[PDB]
Amino acid sequence: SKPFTLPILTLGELTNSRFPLPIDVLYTNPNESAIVQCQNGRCTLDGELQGTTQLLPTGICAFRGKVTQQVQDEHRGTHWNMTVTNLNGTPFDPTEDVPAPLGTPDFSGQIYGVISQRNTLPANRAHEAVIATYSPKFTPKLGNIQFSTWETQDVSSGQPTKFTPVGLASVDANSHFDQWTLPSYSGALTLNMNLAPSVAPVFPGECLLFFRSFIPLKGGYGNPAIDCLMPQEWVQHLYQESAPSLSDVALVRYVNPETGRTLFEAKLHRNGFLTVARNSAGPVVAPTNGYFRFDSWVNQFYTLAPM
Amino acid sequence: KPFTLPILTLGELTNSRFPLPIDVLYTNPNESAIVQCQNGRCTLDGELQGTTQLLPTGICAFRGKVTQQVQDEHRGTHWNMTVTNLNGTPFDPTEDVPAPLGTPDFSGQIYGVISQRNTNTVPGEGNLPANRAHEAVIATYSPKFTPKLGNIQFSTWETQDVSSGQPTKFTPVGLASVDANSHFDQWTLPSYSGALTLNMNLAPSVAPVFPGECLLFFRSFIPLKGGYGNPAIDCLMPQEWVQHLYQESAPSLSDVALVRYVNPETGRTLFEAKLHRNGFLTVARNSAGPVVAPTNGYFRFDSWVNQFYTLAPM
Ligand SMILES: C[C@@H]1O[C@@H](O[C@H]2[C@H](O[C@H]3[C@H](O)[C@@H](O)[C@@H](O)O[C@@H]3CO)O[C@H](CO)[C@H](O)[C@@H]2O)[C@@H](O)[C@H](O)[C@@H]1O
Repeated sequence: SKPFTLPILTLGELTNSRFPLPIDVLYTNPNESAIVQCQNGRCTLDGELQGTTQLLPTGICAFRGKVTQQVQDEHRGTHWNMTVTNLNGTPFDPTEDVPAPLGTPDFSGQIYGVISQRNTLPANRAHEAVIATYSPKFTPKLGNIQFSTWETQDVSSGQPTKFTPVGLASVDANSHFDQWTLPSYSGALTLNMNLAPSVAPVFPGECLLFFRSFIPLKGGYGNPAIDCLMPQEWVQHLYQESAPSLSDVALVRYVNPETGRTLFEAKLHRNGFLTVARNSAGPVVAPTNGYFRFDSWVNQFYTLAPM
Repeated sequence: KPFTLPILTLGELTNSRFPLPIDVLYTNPNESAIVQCQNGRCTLDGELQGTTQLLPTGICAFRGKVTQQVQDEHRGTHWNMTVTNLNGTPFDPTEDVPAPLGTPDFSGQIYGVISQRNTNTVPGEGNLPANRAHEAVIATYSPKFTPKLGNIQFSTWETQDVSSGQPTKFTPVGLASVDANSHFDQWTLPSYSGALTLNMNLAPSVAPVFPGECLLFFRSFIPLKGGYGNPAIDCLMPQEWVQHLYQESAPSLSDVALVRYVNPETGRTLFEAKLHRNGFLTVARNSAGPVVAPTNGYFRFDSWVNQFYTLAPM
């Protein structure tokens, strides 16, 4: 049986699997009221990608496709309908057993980025753009979405189009940012399908442990963050290794390699998420050289040393 | 410890010199420039070189602080920003690196977004900081591009809404232009400490040694803000190879690893290549252009070979 391993990467060598951001801090929030069911950064410990998760760091919250036409919308700006393909350019098959094209954003909000086009030497253009994932026009599972520009005219129809995500447009009330609210991938009155399962601690005194990144803002007030269950490099590692899971729960230790000492231990669950025994919210303050190391397979009854 | 490569198709790889997916494998035997890029540089036993670092988000990115608006003759509004290491710690110019890790390694007008999140918070706004972001261009050929000195200059279309003394991030997106006046040349290094200074601590140049061999690149097409063109960025190894080699640190048993590009469906070898100790590929090919290969293809380590080994022609 191929031994289970995690990569040896400090926090400063990890990136977020739900938005293209470095990992800033480890983070807990025991009093979280929302169901945690993100769809990017989802991978079982034996290497099965789930939800909308794919391997490319450049694919996370990215889109590829073609503008069909300018469209009208209640949102501020100029609006454009875009058909979307798979990120590799092949047509998206809405009957595939996935919630949405892989890489599709997995949260409610106004995602800010840049739309660029290279015509079929070719002419080019790029503009700032916003994709409102809560919008009735956000229907990636049907093969098309809508973005808005401040630019009023220079977006070409029928030309290859890329969305590069950068951050959020706003986190004010009207912008509906909620990292745990899933988009309706096929539109408002339709049920999402093929979702990666929700995650939660089962043991008393335990809470989820997140890899947190702070996400840029185009304007307004706020310090928004995106929490992922595992960094993108862990997704990539687990997929490569495909090591069989010998129980439902791996014990892992966060180690200081300089001193060799364990800072804390955590449960790494089969479906691909961490829990710790902690009763507070906020960052985990840990030396920069720290990283998780697999210790042993345990079970759901194992009692974690309190953080 | 046995040497290995990850098992990743082209469609599962990203560029180590700009945040782009890999589009095609590519050769250009008649290239006249010295190939000495500084990102995507890693020896086969896992030593990062040049300005190479591990984060896909760090490639051609900057972290720092805007000091002030400044004057420049070129069109737009110009701003000076000090730069730190990507992790926020101060950049130490005496470090044995060409420039802060992640610094762009080519001449051009790099287009992206500058964003700011103020240090000070506002009581009337729930003790939250103010934010702004705008499109920006960094001319890496400019005398004001001095990342090794700890500061660079960027231009914006926005004329006023960039704040002094506030934490600033540059997220790269593509190039502003590739017209003659924009000086795009992927093999021309920036002058990291400014005009007329010698770059130091560089990853070495790479080149084939055997007759009939040429470099093999992982090619990505880079977006443009405007104008005509189809610019590409060629890297020696994808970022995932850098990350893998770094992790594994398998000792190199010769100067050259023989690798085979394989079709896993048929099990057949599509072609073979030399993977050199310093971290680059050569093939036996006498043409320039894309390598047309099945989508399911990837490189597999075969064996360490010696100075006399001859590659089968592609
Ligand atoms: C706090 C300031 O944000 C920007 O001010 C611009 C302003 O931003 C608003 C957003 O558009 C809106 O979604 C919400 O977040 O309120 C923000 C203001 O609090 O937008 C107007 C246009 O309507 C102007 O563009 C303002 O410049 C930023 O530009 C400022 O530097 C401040 O950080």
